Amino acid sequence: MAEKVAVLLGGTSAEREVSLLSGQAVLAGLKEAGIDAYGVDTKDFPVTQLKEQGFDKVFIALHGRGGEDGTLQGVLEFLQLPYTGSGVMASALTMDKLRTKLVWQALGLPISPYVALNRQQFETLSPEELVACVAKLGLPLIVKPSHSVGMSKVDHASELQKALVEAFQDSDVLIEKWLSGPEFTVAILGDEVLPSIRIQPPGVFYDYDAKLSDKTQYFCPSGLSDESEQQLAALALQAYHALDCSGWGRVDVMQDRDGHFYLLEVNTSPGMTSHSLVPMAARQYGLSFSQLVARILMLAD
Amino acid sequence: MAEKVAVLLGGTSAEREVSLLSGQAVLAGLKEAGIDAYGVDTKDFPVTQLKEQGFDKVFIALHGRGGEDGTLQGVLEFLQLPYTGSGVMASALTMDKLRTKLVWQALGLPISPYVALNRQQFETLSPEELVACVAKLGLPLIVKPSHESVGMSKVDHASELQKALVEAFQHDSDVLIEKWLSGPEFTVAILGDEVLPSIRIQPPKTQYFCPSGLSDESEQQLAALALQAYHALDCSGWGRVDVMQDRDGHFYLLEVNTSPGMTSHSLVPMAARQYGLSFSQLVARILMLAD
Ligand SMILES: Nc1ncnc2c1ncn2[C@@H]1O[C@H](COP(=O)(O)OP(=O)(O)O)[C@@H](O)[C@H]1O
Ligand code: NA
Ligand code: NA
Ligand code: NA
Repeated sequence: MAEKVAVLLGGTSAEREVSLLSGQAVLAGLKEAGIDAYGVDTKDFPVTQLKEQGFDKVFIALHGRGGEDGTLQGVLEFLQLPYTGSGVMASALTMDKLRTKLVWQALGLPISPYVALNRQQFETLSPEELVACVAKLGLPLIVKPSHSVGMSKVDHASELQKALVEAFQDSDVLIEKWLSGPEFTVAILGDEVLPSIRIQPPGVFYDYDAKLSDKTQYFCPSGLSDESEQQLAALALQAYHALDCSGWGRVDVMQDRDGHFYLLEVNTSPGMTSHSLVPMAARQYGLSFSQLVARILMLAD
Repeated sequence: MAEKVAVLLGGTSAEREVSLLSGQAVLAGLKEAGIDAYGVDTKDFPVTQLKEQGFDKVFIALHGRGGEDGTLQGVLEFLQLPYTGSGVMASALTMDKLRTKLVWQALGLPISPYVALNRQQFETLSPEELVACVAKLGLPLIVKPSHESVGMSKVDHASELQKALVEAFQHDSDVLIEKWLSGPEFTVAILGDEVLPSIRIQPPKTQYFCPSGLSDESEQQLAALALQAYHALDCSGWGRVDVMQDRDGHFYLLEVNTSPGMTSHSLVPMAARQYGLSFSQLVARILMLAD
């Protein structure tokens, strides 16, 4: 009657090497807690066989494509295996920055002003009236695809059309007001919000590249005043529930010059390396790594 | 030589019986179009083995849980088989009536006034204060679980609210209370980028009218609106958008279905037929949109 637990790790995404390390750390925390867990490198073993192999429960320590995007969660729902983190809808929805924003926006949650663009709209429109479309956003701006890659900063209009030809490779592209920073991240564990962490990237984007730079620095405590922390904590929780997330995740948020926070995204299978954000926040919150993973596992049912 | 096509059908959802008819029909339409197609009852055959059995492409003719909700789509994405209809996100999002609405409201698309209630608000709030939360919506009201008849009611008087709320909350932790609309209902089939002719649905024994009776201007408006609604949720391949009118003729989006009925007497076949297509052409077009 004790559960056999698959720790899914590695995979075939560009984040494979981080995921190897996450799943390795998860596996050893689970074993420390006395969980009957086993490493499963999904690159070499088909996720569709987990049930055949005797597993009762899955801890997902994969990242990126096929790990945090709904596809693996559908496999697990098909097999009727319980698993960690968010379900099919939320896992997928969180990869789509346009629909994430629209949900948050319809709930009145704060996001930076923006304009989205289809293809049959990119094509239609004159470069010149593309800048009228965005003028109301002021300057500077960020231009990015809706699903990093093709991401770009813009300082005045002449520069815009270039960034827009990059981007459409991707029927949806986003054009938003540039925010000053700093950037913060808020880990969530079940219903509990963990201490926020301020992120300084080695200069401009905290993109995929700055998640293999040994430069990026995290601060926890973040340095926010007590009141700013409570507002950020309540906001992150709202943003997470807004998208139907469960188990655990990480909400990323950006301050602007006005001092207010703006929601960027929710990550539904965060890094779990000893150097990673959720473990960092969890330690500051008073949990050991091992307790953290035992608790994530308990939040799967 | 030719690609082999699995028509997934039947399954174990409540809709199994309808799906067997959908699939029987899809299979005959695909063979008639020249496609090398095979019926596959997913009750007996695990979808996870479609590739090892030699299938190249999948026509999805399953309905309900496990067919149109993203889980099947996830398996197929993992196997990297091309398949008909919407991807994971869209298939799953369209089962969440709350978030579907939120996405449509943020784009300025028309939906009926409503309020959302979570289980915490319930439990915390008294019957009288619940009545007050929904007073602005008037009467009558439709009460339903946010997730996809099960647990749905019509509330005609404030004193019936609590009970409707009780039932709904036994199916979900998210519940919607919506303003009743006086109708009629329409359904708009989408095929790739083409909007097919709308159908009018007259509740009672239900009557289906195609053409719908709308004027050319109204039909054109509805076609544009349906196509916006469908793109708003990231649908592709094909689908059906359900719309309703108020007494003034304004249109309101209800939902999008990402694996419609394909029986000889289903709505999408009826609209295709009015558009000039045989059922065989319809299904071949749908498959061709899968790559
Ligand atoms: N509107 C914005 N203003 C300023 N910086 C932004 C904005 N949007 C994104 N960024 C920066 O770009 C980074 C990555 O973008 P994000 O939308 O969070 O998704 P992705 O995971 O695709 O990189 C953030 O970590 C942040 O540094
Ligand atoms: Na995700
Ligand atoms: Na669906
Ligand atoms: Na009017």
